[PDB]
Amino acid sequence: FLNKAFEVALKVQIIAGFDRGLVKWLRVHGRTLSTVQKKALYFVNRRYMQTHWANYMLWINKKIDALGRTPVVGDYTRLGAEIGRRIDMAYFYDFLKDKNMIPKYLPYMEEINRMRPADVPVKYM
Amino acid sequence: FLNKAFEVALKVQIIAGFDRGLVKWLRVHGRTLSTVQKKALYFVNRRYMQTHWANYMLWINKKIDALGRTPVVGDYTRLGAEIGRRIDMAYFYDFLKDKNMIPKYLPYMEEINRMRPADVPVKYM
Repeated sequence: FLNKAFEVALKVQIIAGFDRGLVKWLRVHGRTLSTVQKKALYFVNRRYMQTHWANYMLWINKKIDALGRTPVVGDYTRLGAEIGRRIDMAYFYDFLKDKNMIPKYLPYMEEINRMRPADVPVKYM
Repeated sequence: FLNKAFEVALKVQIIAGFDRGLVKWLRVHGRTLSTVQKKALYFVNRRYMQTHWANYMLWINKKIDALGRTPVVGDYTRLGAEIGRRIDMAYFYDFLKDKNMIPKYLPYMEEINRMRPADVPVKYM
């Protein structure tokens, strides 16, 4: 169960960070990509944080524990931003383009894309 | 644009071969996976063929011409069988498995999974 202002800061940072990378990769790989192909690669960012939240959570915690002081939302932004910067997604984007298995844009991918990133639903462990 | 007699024979064989690679992958990467994941993955087989069918069409227009005579459907069944074995989907299944990006099971995907092989929609180019 986790406190909203922490959870949200984690989110806003991580997916924003995954999207800068896609914005950098697309400047040079996107010449041939339809809009719904470019928007399928933004869904992949959002879903990536979903399938990896619990793994990121063990690491957030042991660090938040290591602060000695109470956590303020400020250090949830910093850890969140440090995952956004530290993950290699172009690898993923390359395998999907290279095997032309960039997913087919289904209605529910746009359900996840129309949402404001602080709201993308995750689960736990 | 290909008499459906032949196109049906390529599909049944392509997808069949792709599935014998997946049941044999599942036979060592299973208990660990929910049912919907084993079925997102069957969609991946179908979809891969819909997204690489132009590359099958170039290779089959070529080795059909080389026949020296009119094809009948059995020439199809053999080249469809073949396109179905000289792939190793295992690496594709494993990057979705390690990078925990097996696709989320969505509506459209079980409509394609419901369809007899012989009817999986491929558009001609």
